[PDB]
Order: sequence, then structure tokens, then C-alpha cells
Amino acid sequence: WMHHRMLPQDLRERVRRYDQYKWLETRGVDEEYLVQNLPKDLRRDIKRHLCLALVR
Amino acid sequence: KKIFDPQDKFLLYCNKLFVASCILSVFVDPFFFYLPVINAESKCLGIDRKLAITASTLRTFIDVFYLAHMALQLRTAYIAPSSRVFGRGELVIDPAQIAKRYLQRWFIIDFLSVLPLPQIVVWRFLQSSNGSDVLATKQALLFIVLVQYIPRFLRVLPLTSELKRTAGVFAETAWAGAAYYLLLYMLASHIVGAFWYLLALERNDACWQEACIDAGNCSTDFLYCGNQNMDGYAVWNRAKESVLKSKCRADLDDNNPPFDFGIYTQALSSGIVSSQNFIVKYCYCLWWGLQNLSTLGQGLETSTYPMEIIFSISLAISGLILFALLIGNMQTYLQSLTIRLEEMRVKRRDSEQWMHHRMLPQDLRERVRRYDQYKWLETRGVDEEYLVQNLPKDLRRDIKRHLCLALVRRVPLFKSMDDKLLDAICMRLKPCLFTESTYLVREGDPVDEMLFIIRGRLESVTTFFNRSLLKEGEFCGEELLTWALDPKSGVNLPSSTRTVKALTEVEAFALTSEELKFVASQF
Amino acid sequence: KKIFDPQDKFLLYCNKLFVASCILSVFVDPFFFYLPVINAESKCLGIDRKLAITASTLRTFIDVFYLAHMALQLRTAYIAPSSRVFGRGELVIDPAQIAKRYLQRWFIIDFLSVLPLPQIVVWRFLQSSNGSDVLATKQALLFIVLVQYIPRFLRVLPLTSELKRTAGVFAETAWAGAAYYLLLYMLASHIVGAFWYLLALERNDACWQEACIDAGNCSTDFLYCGNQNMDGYAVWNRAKESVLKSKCRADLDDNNPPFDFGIYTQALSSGIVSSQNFIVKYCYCLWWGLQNLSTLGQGLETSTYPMEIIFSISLAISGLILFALLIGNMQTYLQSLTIRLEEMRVKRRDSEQWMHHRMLPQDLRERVRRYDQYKWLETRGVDEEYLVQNLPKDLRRDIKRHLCLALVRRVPLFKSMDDKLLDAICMRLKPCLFTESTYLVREGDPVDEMLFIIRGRLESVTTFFNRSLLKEGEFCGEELLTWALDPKSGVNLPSSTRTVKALTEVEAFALTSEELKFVASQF
Repeated sequence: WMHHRMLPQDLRERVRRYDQYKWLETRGVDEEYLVQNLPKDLRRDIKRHLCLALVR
Repeated sequence: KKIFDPQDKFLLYCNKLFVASCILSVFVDPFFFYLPVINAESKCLGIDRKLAITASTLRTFIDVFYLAHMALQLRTAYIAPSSRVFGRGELVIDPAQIAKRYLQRWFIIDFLSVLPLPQIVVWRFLQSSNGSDVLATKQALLFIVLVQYIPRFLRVLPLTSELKRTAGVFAETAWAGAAYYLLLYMLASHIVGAFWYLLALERNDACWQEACIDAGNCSTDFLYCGNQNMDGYAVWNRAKESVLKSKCRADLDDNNPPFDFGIYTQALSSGIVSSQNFIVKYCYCLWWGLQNLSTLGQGLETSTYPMEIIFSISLAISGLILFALLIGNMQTYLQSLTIRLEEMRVKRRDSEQWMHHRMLPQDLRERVRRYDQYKWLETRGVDEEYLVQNLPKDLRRDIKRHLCLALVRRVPLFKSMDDKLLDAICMRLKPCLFTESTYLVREGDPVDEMLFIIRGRLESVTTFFNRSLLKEGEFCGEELLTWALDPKSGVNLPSSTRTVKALTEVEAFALTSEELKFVASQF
Repeated sequence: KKIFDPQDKFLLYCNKLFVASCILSVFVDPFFFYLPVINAESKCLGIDRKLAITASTLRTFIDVFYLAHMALQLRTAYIAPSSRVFGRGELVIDPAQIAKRYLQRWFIIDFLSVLPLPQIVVWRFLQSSNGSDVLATKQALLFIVLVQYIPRFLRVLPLTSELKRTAGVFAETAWAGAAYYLLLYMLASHIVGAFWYLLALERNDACWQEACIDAGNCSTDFLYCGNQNMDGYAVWNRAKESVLKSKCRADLDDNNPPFDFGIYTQALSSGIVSSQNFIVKYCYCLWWGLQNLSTLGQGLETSTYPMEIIFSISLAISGLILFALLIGNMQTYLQSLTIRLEEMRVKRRDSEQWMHHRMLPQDLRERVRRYDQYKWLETRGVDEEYLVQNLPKDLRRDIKRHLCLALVRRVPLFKSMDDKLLDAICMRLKPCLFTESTYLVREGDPVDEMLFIIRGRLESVTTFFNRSLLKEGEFCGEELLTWALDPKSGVNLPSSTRTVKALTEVEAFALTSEELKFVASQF
């Protein structure tokens, strides 16, 4: 895609750096699809452990 | 005490060496199996002496680099769960807990692998003058080396998982990846050829030690080198090469021998057990390993001796596993390389089936075929708007303005804007494609989009009727602008006054009517 | 200067030959390896003379035909990024900039592949009169041909990438694609058999040059052809076939020979090194290549000479790679050809599990099985509305007017409507399928669609109660027309007055109620 559109060679490096950084943090795992397939009671207990001492 | 953070840069070059030193150490341990020799002119069994110095020097100088690894493993800190801090895990930089974690779970598969058991039985042999101890030295290397391969293979596991986290699971796939399973054949071949050499010398020993208990004038201490100055040896020396060749000779065609050597007759009939050049001896055995691991044992002709049979059964199973692991990875590599091209071929078979079922005229089939061919040459199956929508918002805005700003700065109503709404239209333009002789709009039809020409060349007529031309940079469909601009319009689309037709292949950018009123109601 | 535009039609017919001349030139370089012979009459070593004429004519008449390519490469422009474009790239037509680009990328390994190094050592040999030149000529062809082959293989890479851009990646998948990896076996076999011939003649030379330095009455200049008029040769001529037969004879069964020939004994014991017919000599060696690359060296019996062993290790590895590349590509071809049928089989296994879990009655299982079978026979797993929605808007309208116009022009309200508004109902009609004895609507149920019969035969009753018949072309469900037409309706659906039942298998087109009011409110 970037060879076809003839992008400048400084937007190419920004795209490459975002993709490399996301691969090291997620390993391709989509976690919002994982969390929405759990039952409602346990989804609440996981989201309270992750995000409750940060919004207060 | 300079306690280390696991994502230090310093424990990254100091961990890419402890993986490459664990691969060099499983390649050095087969060299202890080449230590027994045969002195051919004197007919005695000995020990190669410049090999036992070198192969003991190299193992000791390598297994001291791995003493450094356990030193940097007590100055290291680990991550545990907590809900108090919010960075997904608290870092435990605390002595007498990091060390109490370590020496209960991975200290015994690390201490039991550096103990120099082969290095001391060479030192005792080279300080001795009893010539008949070359059998105890040769005996205490098969089991030592074979049982000290559990820790020296198993200890590569906790260090590859730490290279699985900093530079990722990734690594290249051309000149790596499928090159890794050809270099595993080469190490399995190297362990197998050295087992074969060592078991051939023990069958030759079993033959000799029983032609001496029938000749009457022999003791089993005269067969080993360095025992020529004993009484009774001057009688045995007179009749060595009549007994030892009427009873224990090796020949590849002799179908009725006094001793059966089995799979080992090729090593005693060629003379590599008495060979003086080490390159000849090494290369001959490594090619035996590679040739018998690739054909899965098919040329092997055993005897009725059971441990020889168990060695042969092991080769045919190891070769079955290695072959399947190589064919497995080469195919997953090749299937991932032609995925976009295999999708295009499935799409064309689906189109031919659908047009045969509905029984279409032959001039509509050719229009469908030409559009599909043109789109494959322009995109190669890549979906561009799915790619762009997965980038972060700041960089998406920088990519769309390199592509769509000089086009929208040619509409005169758009150059009268504040460069904030001028970057909200560049983020809803989407690409389009038109083959030759297609009609972009017909006169009297409801106008549904504006278009901006990138490539190609069109024509336009109005009511032979003062026809016109359009080329790159010009636009089309600005009756929708006057509709969406003022609220004197109603929710109904205007009608076209032109007929636009393509004379070559066109590329354009498009702007939907439901996206033009959302921009216009920012006034 | 007629500077060329890279997608000219001429540079696409003048580049489909420079690819087929590079495939033809890597098949000609093995023919230099068939130049040494043995004269069986005189027992001397020579050079085949018509083969060295012919194989030097052909390489020179191809390297200069390739010499035209880089001149045309000196006249070609290139594309660079810019934001002043309207077309995604500025064309650079300055001749001061295209050549300075060219002599940094692919000029060094294009130049070192036309240099006639094998063509001059034939010319210097054929102008000479001392017969002891057949060793320097034979020595300066193994390394020259073997090292001047990294450019003649590397120079295909840019020209293939320039055919991966204008003609797609698809050539053909059944009459090609998997036929490409069988024609690679045939070229690898052809290089391997010619290496084997040449190394057999060097072992025969090594044997002869040492039965002459032990006989005492020989100099090594008498073994080469054309040195019969020298003093000392008349003494040697009297004892040729006593020394060269008691020391360097070849026999396939002699298990104790004076010289070991190893993998080369089959070429010296059959006599193809002294053969006069070239077809026999070529075919014998090419079949040795194909037979030993296919079974990966299983039948080879080497000697203890170390370069013979390295040559065998190379064959066992190259054959492992070629085989895996052939099973990989056949399986990706076959998996892509049955993709719709395997998906029907997976869908068939899921339904039995679901109906066994819920414990359905056995009359409801057969109704599900019949619908699945009928739909597989009618569609072959092809999704037709997803196909149609991906075509451009002008061609969608033509396909949908060919399929659905003579059905909507049998409704009396619709035939009087319009011509532009008839082309908006023939865009929302969607196909349907009904097995036998199913109820299309029941009396007293809310009507939700109109239907248009394509195939099949139905019946209809109203309140045994003046029953009726319907066939192809007729319609059903026009109580929704009176509902959606006037705004005297409310947002609620009417109730049916009929009961329609299928007597055979039906196909229809359907019109949803939420799509009928959107058409009706265009009045």
C-alpha cells in the first residue's frame, strides 16, 4: 500500500514504528472481544480490578 | 546492590550469548566418543591423546561463561499481582525474596549441568602407567555423556522465553525459520555418527577378548596398549596375526564370518578406526549419520544381537519425526506467501458459476470480467480503508492530507474555509475505479456523490449537444453542493444535467451526500 | 531522445524475451563440463572438438542479445514521491539523473555476467600444437563456470519484479504453477549429472598419474593425446596395457581394488567416458542426476576421499529442499479447489450435533436436511448478493434489469408507474427458496413480504373453500401494496386472507415491507 501511494519516507517510518510497538504489547490478541464473551458478573469483577483505583 | 530491571539493555546482549553458548556446548560433547583408537601395526587398543586434551579444554572454557548467568540471576527482580498500583503488577526489588524464589524452581536444572564429570576421567588416565585401564576410561564416557544431556538440553527453556518478550516471537522467515530445520538434521547426524563409531569399537573388543580365551597363550591384559613389558607377552607376540585374523577379520562380502559385526562392519573394513587423519574419520561418520537418518534405516543389515536392534529402531523413529517437522514448516511458510493470489482465484470461479447459473448475456459477462481484472491490477487484493482506520488519529490525518489536499483546493467554495473544515473533508474521501466506456452519471438521474479525478480522461455532454472534456484535477457533481449548502432543499436529491462517460480507465475520490450535509451544517 | 515510459507496450514485448533468454542460458553452461574424453584406442586423454565449437558459439550468440537490455535500461525514466502530483508520483526524465541512479543498483551484477571467460580458453586451446594443454584447459572450467554463475542467477530478480506489475501475478494455475516445480527437478538433474561426469574424469587422471611415477619408464606428458612423437615414448608404448590395466582398472563387483573410485566407478565401468555417440552419454548422466536427487543419495557408496563426501552431502540436502517445495505447492493448489465443498461438509456435521443435543423429533430433522440439500444443489455455496453489491453502480442496474423487469411488469399498478421508478424496485428484490409442502403464508398471520414466482407450482385457498392455483410469473402478497401505498395505514401490518402452499420446489424474489414504503413515499 505505501509503495503504491508513493508515501514520503518519514510517514512510512511512523507506520512501521506503530505496528512494531503494538505487536510487542498485544501479540495479536484482541482483548475487548475476549472480555465481551464472558458472563456479566465476572466482566464487572475484572473491570473493577483494572480501572477502579484510577477513576477515583 | 545494583539490582537489575529485566528490561535493561544490559541483560539483552548478556542473554543473546547464553543462548549461543548453549548451542555450542551440545556440539562439543560428541567429540568424547572419538577417543578410543586401534594401533594397526602393533594390534593394540589405545586412546587418542591430543583429542582428549583439546575436547576437555574447550568444554571447561565454555562452561565458565554459564557461571556468570547464575550470578546475574540473584540480582534480578520479578513482577507480582496487586490492585494497589495501576501499572499491571508491582516490581519486587527486594533481597532474600528474589533469591528464595530462584533456588527452589530452576537451580537443579542449572547446577547439575556444569559438573565436570568427563574432564576428570581424562586427568586420571593421563597420570597413570597401568596400560590396562583404557577400558574403564572408555566405559565411563557413554553413560556420563548420555545422562548429562537431560540438564544441558533442558536448560535452554527458561532463557528462550526471555527472548520471547523483548524482540518478540518474531524473527525473519527468509534465510531463517525454514533454515532452522535444516540445521537440526546436521546436529542429529553428528550425534548419531559418533554413537556408531563408539559401538563399533565395543563389538571389536568383544571379538578380541574371546579369541584370547581360546588361544591358551593370552591374557586379556595383553590386548591393551602399553603392556608389552610383561612376562608371557613374548609368547603371545609370536602368534598375534594368525589368531586375530583367523577369528576376528572383517569383510563386506564374506557371507559366513566367524564373528558377525552387523551394522559395524563398514567401519572396521574401511579402516577409519586405525586412521591417522582426523578429517577423514570425522567426515566418513557424519555422512553415515546423514545418510541413515534421511532414508529411515533402509539399508541397515543387523545381526541377532538385541542392543544393535534397539539402536536401529531408534534411528527409524527419529528420522520419521525430523522429516515431518521439515515438511510442516515449509508449507506453512509457502501458504502464507500466496494468500492474496489464492483468494482472487476463488473469486473468479465463484463469478463463473454465478453467471452460468443465471444465464447472462455474453456482453455483461465481459464487463464483469474486465472490472475484476482492472481491480486486481490496481490493488493486489489489499483493503486500503481497513488499513487506514486502524492507525492512530494523528497519523491518519497526516496521511490523508498528503493525498487529498491539492484536489479539494480547486473547488472555489472550498478555498474559502478555515483549514479545520478543510481537513474534515479530506478524512471522508474514498477511492473509486472505472473501466472504459462506463457511464459515471446519466442525465435525469438523482445525483448521489461528488467526484475528483486523479487519473484518466472523460467526456461530458449537456442535453452533439456542446460536448466537453475533463481531465486530471477537475471535478464532477457540484449540483449536490448547492443542494446541501443552504437548508432550502428538502430531503430529496437533485437531478443531473450532464452525461459523463469514461474514455480511458479512471481513478477518483468520492464524497457521499450523507457526508456533505454533515460538513455543511458546521456553519 | 525517445526516453522510454516504463509501461510502454514495446517494453513489455521486449522484456518477455529477456526472461526466456536467462532461462536458456543457465541450461547451456553445463555443456562445457562434457569436454574431456578418453581415447580408448591410444589410451590417452583428450578434448572433444566439435562440442567446444558448438557450446562456445551458442553462449556468445546469447550474451550479446542480452547486451541490448542495459542500453534500453539507459533510456528509461522512474517515479519518485511528491505532493504536487495529482497522480501519486513525479516522473523524472532527466538523463543526468536516470543513469546516476542506474549505476548504483544493478550495474555491477549485470556487467560481470556477459564477460566471455569460457570462450577464450577454448580459442587458446584450439590454436596450439603441444598436446599437454588438455590439463590447464580442463582445470580452468570448473571454477570459472562455478563462480560466474552467481550473476547469471541473480540477474533474473529485477526483470521478474517488472513482470509482477503489469501482467498480474496470475499466469495459470492448472496448466502451469505446479508444472513449474517439475521443470526445476529437470534442471537440477542436468547440473548434477554434469558435475558427476567431470569429477569422474579427475579421479581417473589421479590414478593414471601415479602408475606412471611408479613404473619408472613414464613421464606424465605421455598420457595426454598428441605427444606420441617424443623420445622415451616408444619405450612407454610397449607397456601401456600392462601397467594401466593392473593398476587402474574399474569393476563394479571387485571388493578389493588397487584404486578405489567410489561413486565414479559406474561411469568408468560402463564406458561412457570413451563413448562416441553423444546422445547415449547425455541420457546416461541425466538419469543418474534424476535418480540420485529423488531418493536423496540412498544408493551412493563413497570412498574415504573427503571431497567426494562433501559432494554427496550437498545432494542429500538439495533433494530434501526440492521435494518439500513440490508437496507444498500441490496441496495449496488442491485445498483452494475444494473450498466450497469442505464448508458444506463442516456445516452438515454441525447440524447433526445441534439436533442431537436438543433431542428434536424425527420429522423436524428431515425438514432441515431437505432444505440444506436443496440449497446446495441450487447455489453451490455461492453468496450472490455479496457478489452483486461489489460491482459498480451502472452494471448492477443492467444485471438487475435483465433479471427482474418482466416480473414487475405483470403487476397492474407497477406497469403504469414509471420507467425510472421501476428501476428502484428492481434493486431490492432478493432470492428465496422453498422445499415441497411448506406454507408460504397462513390465514390470519401478519403479511411481511411480496413474492414473485420464478419456478414451481403452488396452490391457494381462501377461508375446500374455492381453492386456486398459481404458477410461474404470478405474484403473491399484494395486501401489503394497499397498506404501504396510502398513508391511511398506521405502523402495523395487515392480516392475510389466503393460505399458500408449495406443491413442488419453488424459487422466488422477495420484497420486504420496510423497502416498499421507501418506494411508495417517492410520490
